[PDB]
Amino acid sequence: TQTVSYPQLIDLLRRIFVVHGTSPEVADVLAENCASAQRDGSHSHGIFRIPGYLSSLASGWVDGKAVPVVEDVGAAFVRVDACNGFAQPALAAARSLLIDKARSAGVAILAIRGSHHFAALWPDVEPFAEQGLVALSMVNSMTCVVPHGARQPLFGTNPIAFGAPRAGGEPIVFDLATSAIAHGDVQIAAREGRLLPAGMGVDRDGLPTQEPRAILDGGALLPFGGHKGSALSMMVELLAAGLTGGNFSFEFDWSKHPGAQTPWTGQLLIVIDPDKGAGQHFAQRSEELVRQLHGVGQERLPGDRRYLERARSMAHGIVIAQADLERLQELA
Amino acid sequence: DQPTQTVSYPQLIDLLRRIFVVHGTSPEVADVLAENCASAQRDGSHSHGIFRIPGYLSSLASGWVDGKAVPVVEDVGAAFVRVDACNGFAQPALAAARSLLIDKARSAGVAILAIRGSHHFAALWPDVEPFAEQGLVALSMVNSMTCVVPHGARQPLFGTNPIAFGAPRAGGEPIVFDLATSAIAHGDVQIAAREGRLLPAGMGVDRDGLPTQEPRAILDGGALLPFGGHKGSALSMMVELLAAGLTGGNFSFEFDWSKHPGAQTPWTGQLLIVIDPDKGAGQHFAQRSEELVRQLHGVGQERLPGDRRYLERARSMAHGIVIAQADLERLQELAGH
Repeated sequence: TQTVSYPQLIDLLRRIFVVHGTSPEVADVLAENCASAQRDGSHSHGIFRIPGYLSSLASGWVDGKAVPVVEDVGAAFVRVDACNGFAQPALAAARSLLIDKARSAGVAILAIRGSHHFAALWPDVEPFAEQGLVALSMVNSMTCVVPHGARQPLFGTNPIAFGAPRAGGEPIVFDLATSAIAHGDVQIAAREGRLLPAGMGVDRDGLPTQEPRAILDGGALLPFGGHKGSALSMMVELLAAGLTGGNFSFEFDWSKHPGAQTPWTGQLLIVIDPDKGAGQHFAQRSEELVRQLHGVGQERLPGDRRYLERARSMAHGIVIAQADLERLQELA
Repeated sequence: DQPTQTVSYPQLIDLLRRIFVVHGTSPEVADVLAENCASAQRDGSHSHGIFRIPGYLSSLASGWVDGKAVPVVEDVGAAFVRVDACNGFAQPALAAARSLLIDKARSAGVAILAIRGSHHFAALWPDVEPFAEQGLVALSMVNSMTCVVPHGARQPLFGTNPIAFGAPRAGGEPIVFDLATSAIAHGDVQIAAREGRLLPAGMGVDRDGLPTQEPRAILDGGALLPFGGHKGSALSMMVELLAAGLTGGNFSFEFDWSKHPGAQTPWTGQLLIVIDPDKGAGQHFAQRSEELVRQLHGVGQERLPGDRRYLERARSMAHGIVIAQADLERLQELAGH
């Protein structure tokens, strides 16, 4: 296993995206995102995703050269047509305007439509929290989750992410799928020949199963926390698709695009200046919550795992199997 | 068995209004709380219906909560409103800022209402429903008193911390959900303890951190578990940060009513986010949500979030609100009858 630096990995991935038809702008954005995921130990969202990115680009399913169109529609509202491109480039195109609105008006919404999101969600909220703002994001994906009480899948894994600043450390950030398990983890259990704990999914006949292969072979996933996670998943469909103008998780398919791996939906982001007109400092309040959490026994705070891995990567470099490095080099 | 009686929705509102006025609230506060409490009862939200009257009254009598507080509405940004509830209830504070909040939401596209120094002793869905009835999307969060053990922790810290959501649909009543981030709502634990029955397992623990189904064991030194596991705990933390951290109100563990015998209302805060889903849009949100409803029925989800309450609501308006004879007589006495 060879070791590559964070910036080295970025340049390598950027080359790959350029070679496969993305614009230089899109390549920069995706390379950094993917490399950041690897740096933080989010393997399921790191270099592991490259093949899926490229297979999706190959058919034109997702446009690696799309130019986001920003629409300033309100003192606290921004819409962006991702134009069948990735979501990250669209978010980047409107980020400055979004932050200006959030700081001026107190809160602002960014509604991205017609976008493909193939990464972790925490990278999208983290930057806002690093700048002292609170951010909430939702992205609906592709049909595979059975709504509570239903007999067939409808919702996507539909993740929700949240980021908030704290005076004494890195941002408090969490990113969770509303399904009981992430789709990527099901494939892993399948490859590793591992069974899943009860309640993660059902087979093609709608019967409970622990066999990841059964879930993948025409089966489906269940919502986390039963009716509660299901309600939250419905909210994600309504906010990331219904409000943005993008497709619901069931309003598109890959039947005409061999190799397509990305959902073609949308994304909602709500950015808030927690201290707008406040006689206190949110960051001090959150730091106190952290202190109290440690006090009752919670050793790890949401995000702690990634920050520790991040520190390791910046100090000793990112460790990657020579096999993967060579192929990435060949793709480059 | 306890013989029952029926009271119409308007009759119950009048009765509770009298109770609040007789016990020291301003007429504005009485109007707001009477309608809120009666609405919960009408919808079958038993944990937050008339069951809360005794607690409302003992909290008022102890001086813990100010029933005549006048909310101070603070216009702090084009899309941001804060309200100092002045140690009063949350609902009257929300009512005082409602018009301004809606104006900002429609004008700017989205707006936030940050209530601090408030007491919330009710269901959360009543707070988002009105916005959805008017074509807006609303999200709200409120924290309570400490009762939930964070994931991986040994002692309780978070409150029951519910999250509520309301959205309009072109062909029906608003889609609304109101879920506690605790495995079971704290209020339902109290109901179970009152009715002397056990709870389903896997929702709480006793003072020793051991599994229990006895509501009294949870209420007396015990604790509740976050729903769904680690994910529910993360959402509960978010509620503390949004309802208290951002508003200026106390976190669930930052208030003590030991000096106020009878105090039962959490003194914290509340966050509300109201959105015009169609701001600058080239489509209609209500049509999209109605399509989602159609698809949900198509895959087999017979009941949509909110349907349970709408069914009870219809039953209450048609046959009246069922109430234990003893409870009705108690309310009538409290009103002066």
